[PDB]
Amino acid sequence: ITGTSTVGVGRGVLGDQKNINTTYSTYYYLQDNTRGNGIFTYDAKYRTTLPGSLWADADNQFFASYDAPAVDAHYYAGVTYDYYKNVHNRLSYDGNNAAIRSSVHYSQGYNNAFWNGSQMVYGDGDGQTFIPLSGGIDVVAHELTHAVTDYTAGLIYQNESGAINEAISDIFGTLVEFYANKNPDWEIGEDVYTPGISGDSLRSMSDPAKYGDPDHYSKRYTGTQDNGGVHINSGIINKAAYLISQGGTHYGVSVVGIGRDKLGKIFYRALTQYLTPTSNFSQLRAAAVQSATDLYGSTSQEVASVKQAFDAVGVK
Ligand SMILES: CCCNC(=O)[C@H](CC(C)C)NP(=O)(O)CNC(=O)OCc1ccccc1
Ligand SMILES: [Ca+2]
Ligand SMILES: [Ca+2]
Ligand SMILES: [Ca+2]
Ligand SMILES: [Ca+2]
Ligand SMILES: [Zn+2]
Repeated sequence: ITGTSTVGVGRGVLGDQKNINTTYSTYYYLQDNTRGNGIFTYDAKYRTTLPGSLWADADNQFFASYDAPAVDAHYYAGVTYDYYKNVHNRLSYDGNNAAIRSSVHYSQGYNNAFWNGSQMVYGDGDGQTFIPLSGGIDVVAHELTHAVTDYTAGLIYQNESGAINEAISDIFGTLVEFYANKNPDWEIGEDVYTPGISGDSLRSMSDPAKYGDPDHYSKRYTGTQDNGGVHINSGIINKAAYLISQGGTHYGVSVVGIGRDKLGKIFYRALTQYLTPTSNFSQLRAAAVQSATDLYGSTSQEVASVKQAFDAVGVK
């Protein structure tokens, strides 16, 4: 909507205070004009009609329990925008500053979040498996990254291409979490998953097997559940990415770590210049090797490490 840019204050899902960019016109709306063509956050009001209504607030203070998922969806979308712009010179998910839209309070007891082809959508969780999912910066960045993938490589959401799609979202979700630098880790969704259980997470990139996800191609799932295991087989690629960044010896294969920034550069280039909708794991390896070659040279440690990592997870 048309109005003047304002700065509200509120509390997120985890109880932390933050400032948020709003727009004033009679009400204060969750509309951040400071980034691209705007970040807009909507109330789905426990229903499934999308987007719902642009979030309106009378006083620009967002401290009510009902406000918390909106505060975080809005704020973490901003952080994710900043990551892509500042680190990769990418303007929003389409590269042309597309408006970024999110809806919170989607459905009832909804233990998931998704990109619906046009916007991000966050459940509140049932209070047992999840609390409101926008409370996780890695989750928000995971969702926005699906939009980036859809506008670039276009990885089909099933089987190997779908597992790559998932891993790309986990990788950049994690890199955004490190970018913000608040309790960063290589786990996925730990801030909003299972409030009654400390120390766990939805997935682990450092050790996918801790939750039964494969960490080697020989352990890949080939059934039909979960679109051919897109949230399962992502572990194989997540592990490779973790090794590229952090190093380690995995099934006897040693990988020299090159750090998060170079991991991000290599995978961003692969995603935007080499991957296609039908890319499989072997083709991702080739794309990553070529990307590292472009960036660092054929004889570089970076190229050698990419090869080591894919060797370690059994992807040739
Ligand atoms: C919890 C179940 C698995 N979900 C996830 O791993 C993450 C959320 C995590 C990061 C907390 N959600 P996601 O992967 O975006 C869910 N994906 C999903 O719903 O895709 C299916 C789909 C939805 C709309 C349009 C096309 C296709
Ligand atoms: Ca208020
Ligand atoms: Ca964390
Ligand atoms: Ca995390
Ligand atoms: Ca937990
Ligand atoms: Zn996903």
